[PDB]
Amino acid sequence: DNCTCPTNKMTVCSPDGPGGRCQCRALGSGMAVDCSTLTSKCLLLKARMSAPKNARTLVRPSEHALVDNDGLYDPDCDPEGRFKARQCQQTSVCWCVNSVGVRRTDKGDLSLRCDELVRTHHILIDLRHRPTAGAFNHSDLDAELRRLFRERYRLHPKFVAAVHYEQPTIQIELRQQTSQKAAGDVDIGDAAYYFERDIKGESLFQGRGGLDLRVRGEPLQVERTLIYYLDEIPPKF
Amino acid sequence: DNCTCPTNKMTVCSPDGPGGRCQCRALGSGMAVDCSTLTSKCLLLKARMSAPKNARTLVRPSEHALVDNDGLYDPDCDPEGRFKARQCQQTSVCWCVNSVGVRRTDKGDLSLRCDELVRTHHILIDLRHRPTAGAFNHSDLDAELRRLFRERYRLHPKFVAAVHYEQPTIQIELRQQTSQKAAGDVDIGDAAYYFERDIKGESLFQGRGGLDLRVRGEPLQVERTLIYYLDEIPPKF
Ligand SMILES: *[C@@H]1O[C@H](CO[C@@H]2O[C@@H](C)[C@@H](O)[C@@H](O)[C@@H]2O)[C@@H](O[C@@H]2O[C@H](CO)[C@@H](O)[C@H](O)[C@H]2NC(C)=O)[C@H](O)[C@H]1NC(C)=O
Ligand SMILES: *[C@@H]1O[C@H](CO)[C@@H](O)[C@H](O)[C@H]1NC(C)=O
Repeated sequence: DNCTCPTNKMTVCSPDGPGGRCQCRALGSGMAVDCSTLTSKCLLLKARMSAPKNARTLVRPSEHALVDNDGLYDPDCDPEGRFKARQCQQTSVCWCVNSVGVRRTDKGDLSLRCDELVRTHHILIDLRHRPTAGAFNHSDLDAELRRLFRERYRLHPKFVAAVHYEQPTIQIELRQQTSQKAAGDVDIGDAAYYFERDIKGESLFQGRGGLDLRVRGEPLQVERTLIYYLDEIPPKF
Repeated sequence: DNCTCPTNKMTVCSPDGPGGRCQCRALGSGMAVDCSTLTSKCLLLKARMSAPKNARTLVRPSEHALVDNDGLYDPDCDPEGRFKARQCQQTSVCWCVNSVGVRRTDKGDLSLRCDELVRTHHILIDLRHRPTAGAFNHSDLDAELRRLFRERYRLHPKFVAAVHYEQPTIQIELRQQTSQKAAGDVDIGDAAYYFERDIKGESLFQGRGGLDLRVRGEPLQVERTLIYYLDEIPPKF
């Protein structure tokens, strides 16, 4: 039936529409999905944290259990798929987040109010690949990288601000102001999240398990990944 | 090379000992390694987060920037390769960690004291596999996961507490309290770390290739992984 969501396999899809139309929904949220573009980072985080409703013979994580990524959580998303500017956990604990969903203010109680969703317009991606004889020249790197950020992540070439290379560290700087973003353009935060997941081996694409990055045909593997976010307003700590 | 470190490729090994003995050392720490058994998660983190700190062609994050670290950092390890109970970053931020290195207290200053290394005695590995037409035989899947932990990660069978399956979710439940671990046992936290690295396409082995999971010969592809750690003393947030 080929009923699939190529740009998001973290979904459920079934040919049960009128005429058998393939209908799909975001796992963990029941939100709608565009199977021909990037799904917003907030819905993807909800999908990753989704619990089955009936555990059956599965067990559930203890309330006191912890996870490696201490910034990882199940988020609340608005109808357009953006993070709600105020996020909460443990019933009362509450804080504000930016457009990428990173805590930006001191934590408080339910009385906290976040004026707006501060937009992250600048993203630094620092990759440390394992040493290899292929010191692919910067030119060939920018070429496949911008190609990927345009043809895989569907981000527009101006929003790729710059790429750097000093072995064994590759660096991609992304810039997208609200003034430069036409509606229906892919946001840099979503393409950056798809990139982070492709690097770390949990690709969100259909049939792809990770980033099969090949410059001039030689595979390149990344050891360490560090991503920094710069938004319109400085964090208020 | 005859001189390799099969259980840990995050090493440099040279045939420069007496007579040509393969002498190996861990990247990022200089520590000795046992290439017949799994290396400590603390030392492997030191190998993964070693920082060149070069800025000739590279740019540094803005002072106001926030970071998605995945909770990763370069940690302090004791002579036995265990995490030191106390961990610091940015020189002044400091906290306690458990035996798997996860933060189990609120961040403090350089005055913070951690009494002991709290044992992580329970681990839950929740995999979500890429859907297939039919479910795997629960007995065959259970047997393959058990021999995987017995042979590849060299974990004793008694430390695998349970294996759950409810398509498409697989769950592996490891248990190893302080009283149940004799010296020379592989630790469940290390077996879990090697498993997670294998699944994400970053196998730690030097000559076993990679993880190609096969139940009854059918490929098993993990789309999502999540790991939960439970300590013998509840976290003090
Ligand atoms: C999963 O497989 C096991 C292993 O049996 C194999 O697969 C069977 C389909 C068949 O081809 C056997 O010859 C293979 O050895 C299944 O265990 C068997 O169960 C059958 C049916 O009840 C029983 O007659 C046999 O004694 C078992 N086979 C042996 C030799 O262990 C199991 O039932 C399969 N589960 C599912 C979900 O189908
Ligand atoms: C980079 O190196 C490759 C090696 O195959 C070569 O083909 C290419 O022309 C080089 N380009 C530059 C700009 O150095």
